[PDB]
Amino acid sequence: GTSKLKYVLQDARFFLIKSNNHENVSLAKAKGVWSTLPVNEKKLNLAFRSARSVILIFSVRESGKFQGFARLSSESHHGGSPIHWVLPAGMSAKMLGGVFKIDWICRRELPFTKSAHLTNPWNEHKPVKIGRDGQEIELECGTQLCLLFPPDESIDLYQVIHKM
Ligand SMILES: CN(Cc1cc(=O)[nH]c(=O)[nH]1)Cc1c(F)cccc1Cl
Repeated sequence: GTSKLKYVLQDARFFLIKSNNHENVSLAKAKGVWSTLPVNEKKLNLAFRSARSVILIFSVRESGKFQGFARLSSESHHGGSPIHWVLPAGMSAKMLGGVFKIDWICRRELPFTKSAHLTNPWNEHKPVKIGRDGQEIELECGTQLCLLFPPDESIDLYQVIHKM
């Protein structure tokens, strides 16, 4: 092992990222991209400039689990190849912010039952599973949460470390 993982997470910032469906997480896992509404786009762009690593921890709404976590490799940007996100009824591609590039650190899931001992100081010490989309997770809680996930032996953090 966990040493390279701990190195990537050192002095990182962490954000709880919701998805409306599994399809969008699948797209993010396949293409290494994420997009948010403008309010969270501004927060994440500020964080990306502020920290050695910004970690997105993903949870599909109503799933009772986290689906993995990834590190921002870029600020948001517009104009790339369009991503066929499954948007909710009534939401248009024009309402999205730019696209963030991300490097997956773990594509394995973690059930909320396994993180019941972790509370987030930045959300009133409620269990870390609880938060609005974009809720920041304090360093220690976020580090422990990431370390609970099953190791993803398919990923090599060597190239991630070189981007820091
Ligand atoms: C790429 N994106 C997935 C996504 C979901 C979510 O709940 N939060 C989030 O930051 N992104 C499109 C989108 C939706 F499909 C639904 C709400 C907001 C947005 Cl931006």
